[PDB]
Amino acid sequence: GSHYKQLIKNDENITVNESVPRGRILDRNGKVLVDNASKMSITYTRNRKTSQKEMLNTAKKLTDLIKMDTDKITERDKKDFWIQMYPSSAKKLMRKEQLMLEDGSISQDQFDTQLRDKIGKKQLKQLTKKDLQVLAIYREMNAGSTLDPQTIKNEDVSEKEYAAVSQQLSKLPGVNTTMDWDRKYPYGDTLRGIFGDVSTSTEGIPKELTEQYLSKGYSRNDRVGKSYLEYQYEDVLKGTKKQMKYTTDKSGRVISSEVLNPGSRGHDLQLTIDIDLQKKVESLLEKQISKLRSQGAKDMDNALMVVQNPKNGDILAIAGKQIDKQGKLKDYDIGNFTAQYTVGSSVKGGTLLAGYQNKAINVGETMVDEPLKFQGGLTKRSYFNKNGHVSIDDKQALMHSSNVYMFKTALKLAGDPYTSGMSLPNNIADAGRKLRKGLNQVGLGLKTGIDLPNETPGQIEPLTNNPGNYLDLAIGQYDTYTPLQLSQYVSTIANDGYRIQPHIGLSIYESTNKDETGPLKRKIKGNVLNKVNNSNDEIKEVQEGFKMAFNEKQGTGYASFRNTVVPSAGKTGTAEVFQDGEPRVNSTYIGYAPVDDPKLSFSIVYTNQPVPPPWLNGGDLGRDVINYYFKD
Ligand SMILES: *[B@@]1([O])O[C]([C]C([O])=O)[C][C][C]1[N]C(=O)[C]C1=[C][C]=[C]S1
Repeated sequence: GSHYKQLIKNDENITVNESVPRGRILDRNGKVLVDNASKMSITYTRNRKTSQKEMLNTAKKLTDLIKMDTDKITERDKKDFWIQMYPSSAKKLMRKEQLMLEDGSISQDQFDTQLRDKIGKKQLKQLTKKDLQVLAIYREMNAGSTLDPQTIKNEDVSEKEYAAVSQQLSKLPGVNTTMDWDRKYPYGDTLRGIFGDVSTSTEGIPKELTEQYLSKGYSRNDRVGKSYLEYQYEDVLKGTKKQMKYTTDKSGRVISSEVLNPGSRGHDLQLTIDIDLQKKVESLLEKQISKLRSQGAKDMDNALMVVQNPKNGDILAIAGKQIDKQGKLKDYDIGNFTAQYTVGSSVKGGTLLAGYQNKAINVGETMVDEPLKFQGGLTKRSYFNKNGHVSIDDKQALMHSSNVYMFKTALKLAGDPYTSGMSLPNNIADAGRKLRKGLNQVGLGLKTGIDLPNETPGQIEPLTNNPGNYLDLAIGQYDTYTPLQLSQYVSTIANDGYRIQPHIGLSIYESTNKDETGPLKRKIKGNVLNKVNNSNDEIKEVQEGFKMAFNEKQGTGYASFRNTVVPSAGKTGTAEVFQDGEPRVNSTYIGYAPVDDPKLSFSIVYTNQPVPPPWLNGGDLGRDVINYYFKD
């Protein structure tokens, strides 16, 4: 499978480079996710004046060494072929016409057309099974001449056939055999969008990526990582090419051979993914989509989940689906970090941390949740309390998913505490920057740092004199976020305030031998990006409100998470959106388990569900993943 790629001249002095096999990709338990697999091809090269009877002779020899698919053979192909495969039938068919041809009263053109008009009946069935074999090869030998090689067979080329033909090339003029490698995916479709692609050799480095690869010393012939993991880890996964140096003279006779580099296969790359958890998450996700649809959510068009270990940033599973109006799924795993959404009230843990650290509120502070009234009659209120007046804690605000507690926190942060009928503060630029700065510290609004390309930080619009948008930022209805940000954020809460870089790469192996990992070269770490600027009592208050959300009867997540096999904690969000002018919501869930020493965290995003008066319980997906992961 080793193509050349380079032949570098100098002092009558040639240097040739031979390609090497690409590293494998393994899950966290060593299971092979991305392998190499050999592909063989039989090719033909058509010369200046290589006759038709010669191509028929080479092809007949090939039928002894290979077996062919007899599709592709058009009826034109068979009719022509039939002419040689018995001339004195064709001659018996055109007694009269051959005499006119010789008289010069018809042309060869007219004669040919009329002959191929003259059979299809019982005497085209004269083609024996081996005839169709020779013709299946003949038809590919004529495809468009000049020394451009046409392929005779690509799929299903066996090793018996490759060998029999390779050792016969001196008797098979124009014929050739090639050995090439392609990526093999033992687990099928799972995670193919995250793995990415390598260029198809006929491609070489794609134009979009050219120059960037040439600036590293590669060639336009080289096969390279095109996207996502293959691209991200391209230079650990690529081998070191075998490089020979030759010194010739006069006419070219080599007098000294040099082995600059023997060559080595690429390093194996081990991921944080647990492929069995990944398959289980994917299966629960499809069951949850289908269950949500049968409950009315037939416009829901995305469903995404990230699963991490919050202590080290490891991405244990990452899955997404796009859903059409009939509930057919398309794989959309990369949407967890390339797509951004309005996530709603699940951000409110971050809002409180931002309030504490600017001393806008104190841990444990109570405020009255009630409809707020502003100048001119504009109102704002909490969903759970549209008409009443309730005194609540910061952690009860999280349990209930209070809007008004966060509005009041935002107004205190803007140096303008709520009073009934007030006009909203005119300039909130400095408050907005402080609120975004607080949210940024848990992962809401910056790139999380995932070791994959094309991560977005979400949509971040100006905060100057739009106090309405500013209050909306405090409840999750302004800036947009990715599911991976939600997961980084809940992980920060779960691990006592350390914001960690998510990573799907876990380690790199110094791989030398075929199908053997080798010794460990390098660990891929989730670096601590920052600790939140908050005291331990502030972090624990948010933890406690998250636990009450999942475990108290009034918590928005009680119905889904109160009976998880280990105690779980988290936060829900429901945000109003619109599709073709119809009211919808996004539903979002973050959480972690066990409460006491969390080893699992997740986020879930569904888009364009119906607006609840009927509350769907899409968090059951998180319940189910928790119950599976802590089964034993
Ligand atoms: B918030 O995003 O989410 C809360 C409910 C939850 O945690 O799932 C309610 C208040 C906030 N959402 C809204 O104010 C807008 C709503 C859309 C559908 C019901 S409320």
